[PDB]
Amino acid sequence: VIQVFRLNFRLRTGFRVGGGQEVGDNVIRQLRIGVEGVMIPASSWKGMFRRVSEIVLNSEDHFEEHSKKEVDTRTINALLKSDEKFRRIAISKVGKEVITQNGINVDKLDSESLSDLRRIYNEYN
RNA sequence: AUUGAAAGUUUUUUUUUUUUUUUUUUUUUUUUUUUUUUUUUUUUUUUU
Repeated sequence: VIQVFRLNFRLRTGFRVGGGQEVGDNVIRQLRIGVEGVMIPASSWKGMFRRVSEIVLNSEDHFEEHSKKEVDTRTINALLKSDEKFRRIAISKVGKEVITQNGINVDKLDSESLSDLRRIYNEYN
């Protein structure tokens, strides 16, 4: 399912999204385009929306970069064997040889691969 | 029917924070509301 939105905002007074602002300090220059004039970059929109969503959710897990607890490898294996898309993501990232169809291949695993898998689990959750 | 092929240069990151166009600056200094004009003229304290 795809949800499409066309949001409009009745901002009080004005806004300003600068960039570069040349050198020599003095005035503050809002970012230009050259042809279209001025715009708000999509990255700024995404950052503002992420901030608002983080405020809304108020998740303690998200506050500490999802690095506050140790995730058991058994749980990781259970999710991997239970979620096909998660398994596909893990295989596409850490490598097909490292992660087989069924199992984690602990012998080939090392510190950084394990950390990557734990971070992927935390962020996917 | 190319020696021969099939892969998105992709994900991810808010150009943001610090700063009161502020202090000082009395719409006042001068100019007599005076100036020419008689409250005046007419009338018997009185008759059969």
